[PDB]
Amino acid sequence: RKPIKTLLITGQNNHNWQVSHVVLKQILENSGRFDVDFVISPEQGKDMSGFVLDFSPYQLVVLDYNGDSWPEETNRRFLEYVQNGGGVVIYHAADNAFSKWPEFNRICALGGWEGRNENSGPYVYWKDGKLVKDSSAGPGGSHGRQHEYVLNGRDKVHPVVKGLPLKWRHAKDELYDRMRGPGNIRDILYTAYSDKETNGSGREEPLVFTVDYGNARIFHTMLGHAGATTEDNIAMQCTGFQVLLLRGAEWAATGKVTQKVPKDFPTETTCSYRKDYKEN
Ligand SMILES: [Zn+2]
Repeated sequence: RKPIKTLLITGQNNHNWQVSHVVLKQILENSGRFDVDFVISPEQGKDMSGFVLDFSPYQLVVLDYNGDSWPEETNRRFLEYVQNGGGVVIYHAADNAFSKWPEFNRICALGGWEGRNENSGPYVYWKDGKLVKDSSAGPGGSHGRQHEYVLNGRDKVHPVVKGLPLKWRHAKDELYDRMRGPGNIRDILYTAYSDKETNGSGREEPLVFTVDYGNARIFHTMLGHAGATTEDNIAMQCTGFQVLLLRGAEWAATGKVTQKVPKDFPTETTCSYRKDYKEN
C-alpha cells in the first residue's frame, strides 16, 4: 500500500518543538507507513497572514503547535478538513492551543493552561468504573514532577488498543491532570493514577482517547513531553508512546489498524524504548 500522506503543523510551542517535530516525523516515517510534510509557522509575534495551509493532499494532520493563532483562512480550511471526516492527531501541549477558539477546544475535548479554568468546561476523569464530568471550580491544566507511571486500558476493542496489555509502564514523563474542556470524549483508551505525592491531582486521569466531533477521527495523546535533544528524549523514546502514536495515526487516517502487537511493547513493571525511533 501507498504511505499515508501526513501534514505536521509546527513552528510555535512553549515546548521544544525543534526536537519534537523531527522525532514525530522519524517515528511515523521509520515505520514505512507514513509520508510526512512539515509546515513551519513564522515565529511568535511575527506576521501570520501568509501561513495559509492546503489540507486537500492529506489523509492525516498531526498538531505539534501552540501560540499565535493561524490566519482565518487556515482556521476555516482546518475546520472544513475535520468536518469532512479528516484524521487528526493531537500531541501533548497542542491541546493547550487556541483557548479562545470554541471549535478547536471541541476538536481536543480537553485542554489545559492558557488561562483555562471552570469557565473552559468540566473536568473529565475516571471514577468508579466510568468517565464522569465534574464542573467544580478549579484550575484547567496541571502536572506534577516527571515520573514513570502505569497506563490502564479502558477499552479492549478499539482498533488502537486491540491486543495491547491492559496495563503498561510509560517512561519518565509528565502526567497531565485536571484538564478541562467541553469533554466530548468518544472512546477512553488509557488513563493513569495521578498520585498527589508526585504533585498530581489524586484522580484517575484520561491521557489517551478519541474525540466525538461529527465524522472526524481524532486521536488525542497527552504523552510525550519533548526532551532537550533528539538523543535525550525519554518520554518520546518510550516504545509505548511510539506504538500508540503509530496506531493512533493509522486509525485517524484510515479507520483501521493493520499493525501487529510488537514483541518490544512495555510491561506493567518494565519500560521499553526505541531510542532511534524505529522497531528493529
Ligand atoms: Zn510538557
